Amino acid sequence: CCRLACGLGCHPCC
Repeated sequence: CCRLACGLGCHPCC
């Protein structure tokens, strides 16, 4: 999971 990069096709965010 990604925190800030979660918006780059990486969800859900942690």
